[PDB]
Amino acid sequence: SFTMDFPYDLNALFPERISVLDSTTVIDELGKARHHLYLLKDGEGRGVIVGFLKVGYKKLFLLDQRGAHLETEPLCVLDFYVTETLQRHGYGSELFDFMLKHKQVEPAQMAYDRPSPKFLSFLEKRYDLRNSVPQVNNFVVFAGFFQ
Ligand SMILES: CC(=O)SCCNC(=O)CCNC(=O)[C@H](O)C(C)(C)COP(=O)(O)OP(=O)(O)OC[C@H]1O[C@@H](n2cnc3c(N)ncnc32)[C@H](O)[C@@H]1OP(=O)(O)O
Repeated sequence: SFTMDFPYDLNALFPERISVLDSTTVIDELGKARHHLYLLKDGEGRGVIVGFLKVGYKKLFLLDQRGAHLETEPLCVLDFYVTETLQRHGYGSELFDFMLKHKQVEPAQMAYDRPSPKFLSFLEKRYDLRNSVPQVNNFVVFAGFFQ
């Protein structure tokens, strides 16, 4: 058994629509705002869930470095969040490094679904992913993806 608290924001942006019922009333609604989801908690001292990371495979139609079309099905980062007040504490790096270690895969080999400015900075500074191959499908892949 274990305890689980969701900050307001992480609770709403949860990448899974979940209704929790009590034998019949509802305890919590998450998500109002081939796959693997990673969650992370901290003793603080009364516990709390601080981040989540969802990755999964997805068939993608991409352009290569010279515009040639091509299909591929890489592991993709689909959702990635750390409750706001606790960003830049290292939690993001924790979740991400675990995922890589166990999925046994490198950042440059992944596609990134609609990364935000914070996530881009995170990828660029922490994993030196800087050179992106332009897409038109809202996924971001870097040069290593094709090498
Ligand atoms: C595919 C999808 O999931 S789309 C992307 C999702 N992004 C969002 O929803 C917005 C923000 N939410 C977040 O949870 C975080 O900002 C994440 C997921 C990007 C990173 O998690 P954090 O725990 O905050 O990152 P962590 O503390 O592990 O590493 C720090 C690095 O992240 C980046 N970072 C985190 N917050 C910021 C910020 N406000 N401005 C700029 N860079 C930031 C920087 O590269 C920073 O490096 P520095 O501290 O050396 O400058």
